[PDB]
Amino acid sequence: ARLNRESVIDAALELLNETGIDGLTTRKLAQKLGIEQPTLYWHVKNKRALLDALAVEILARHHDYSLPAAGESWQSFLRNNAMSFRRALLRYRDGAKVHLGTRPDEKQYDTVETQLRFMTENGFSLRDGLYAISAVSHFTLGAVLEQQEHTAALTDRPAAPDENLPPLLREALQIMDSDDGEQAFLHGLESLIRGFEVQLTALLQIV
Amino acid sequence: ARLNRESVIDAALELLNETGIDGLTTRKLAQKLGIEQPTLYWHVKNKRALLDALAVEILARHHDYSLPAAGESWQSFLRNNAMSFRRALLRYRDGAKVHLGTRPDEKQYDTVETQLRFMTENGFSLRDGLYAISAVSHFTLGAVLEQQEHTAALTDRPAAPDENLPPLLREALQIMDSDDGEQAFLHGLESLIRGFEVQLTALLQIV
Ligand SMILES: CN(C)[C@@H]1C(O)=C(C(N)=O)C(=O)[C@@]2(O)C(O)=C3C(=O)c4c(ccc([N+](=O)[O-])c4O)C[C@H]3C[C@@H]12
Ligand SMILES: CN(C)[C@@H]1C(O)=C(C(N)=O)C(=O)[C@@]2(O)C(O)=C3C(=O)c4c(ccc([N+](=O)[O-])c4O)C[C@H]3C[C@@H]12
Ligand SMILES: [Cl-]
Ligand SMILES: [Cl-]
Ligand SMILES: [Cl-]
Ligand SMILES: [Cl-]
Ligand SMILES: [Mg+2]
Ligand SMILES: [Mg+2]
Repeated sequence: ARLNRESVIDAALELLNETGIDGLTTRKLAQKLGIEQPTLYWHVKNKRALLDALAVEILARHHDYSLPAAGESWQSFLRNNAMSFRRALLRYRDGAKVHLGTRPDEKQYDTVETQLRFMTENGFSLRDGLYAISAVSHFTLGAVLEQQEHTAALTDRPAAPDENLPPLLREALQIMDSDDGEQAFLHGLESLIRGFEVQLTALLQIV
Repeated sequence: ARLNRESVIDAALELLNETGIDGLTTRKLAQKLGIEQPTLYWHVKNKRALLDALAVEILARHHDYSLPAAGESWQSFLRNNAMSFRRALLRYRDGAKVHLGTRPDEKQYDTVETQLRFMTENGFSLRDGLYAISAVSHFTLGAVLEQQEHTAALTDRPAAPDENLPPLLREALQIMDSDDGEQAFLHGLESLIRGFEVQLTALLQIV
């Protein structure tokens, strides 16, 4: 196998789907690429470095609404950007967990700066613009993680009684398991955006 | 060491703080309790069972605003409950990650049902009541996870250039690292609540 950056990442992503984040080891990556371990080490030093790179690559490859379009409202941008962020996390097993704890990479500086400038140009303080951005990110990460892990632990865990469930909770579970969690995510997303709009609009008024 | 349920959990939580979720093994738990492994197995069958129990115990012990007070508004309850949920997750290393993927335990049925009944009594459909509840949970889990993991990976990861940072992003990072992430969480929480209020209020009106 070829051992440049692109090829290693490609093989690491494939491996992530097969084994998940817990079972993604340097050993298994060397076996996957048909090489001895000291050969891999030349290229990739440890698991952390691998994961940091994957976090950046997943967004680079699949997160395609990272910038506002010409004349787009801040409401719209946040919605579209949240939707894009969600898809990209979803495309790989444990994708959301690969993201967790990372900060913007050098490769992402210009992009993330532009998002901050863009909010402030629309009348947000840097601070409220940051909070808006952060709340969308967190809401989105949380939604995705609960479902990615729920579906993962579905193997080991018993399942669910269903018999001695109370009636609202029973119907609640049927509703969350209906779809991705997409509905609940899109509805919760709108609440979040409208609340930022009410905050911005009010200015110094008591609200 | 005594080996009942209470004692095992107590020792498992202590261990979780020392090693985190990744390094919490049955082997190390047997060494911690001064026992051989087949002795532990009698009591605790595997890691998953352990973790499921911890998830439930952390909330039982430290999540103290799980119910509305007499005559409390739905706005207030959601706020207080989110704040309580956050603290409880924060009390242990990887606490939020211990929660992830779990569903309400038998021990939590009555409590979670009451929360659903409570929203519907305030004019939510079961469905919008569920979504409100879920969005708060996800927002809260996401916020906590990003900071718990950020602080964890702070050991392995280089750090941050700081030199070639763009200016808004530079000041953004100084702002998020100012505190827990508490400020950003509490502000994002208010936006979320007000947005649910706008949705509920409007009824069948276009909004
Ligand atoms: C944070 N608040 C909103 C609630 C809560 O306080 C408790 C609790 N035990 O007190 C919880 O169990 C809670 O944190 C929690 O984890 C929940 C769930 O996991 C959950 C609920 C309802 C439905 C699903 N579901 O997936 O279908 C859930 O995963 C109830 C919510 C209620 C959540
Ligand atoms: C989801 N939207 C809102 C943004 C985004 O689309 C990108 C991106 N590269 O396109 C991201 O890098 C993003 O997902 C992301 O992970 C971010 C961060 O990790 C992040 C940001 C600003 C500040 C911090 N911080 O901790 O201080 C962050 O952790 C920018 C946001 C912008 C986030
Ligand atoms: Cl080749
Ligand atoms: Cl090569
Ligand atoms: Cl004893
Ligand atoms: Cl005993
Ligand atoms: Mg991020
Ligand atoms: Mg839960």
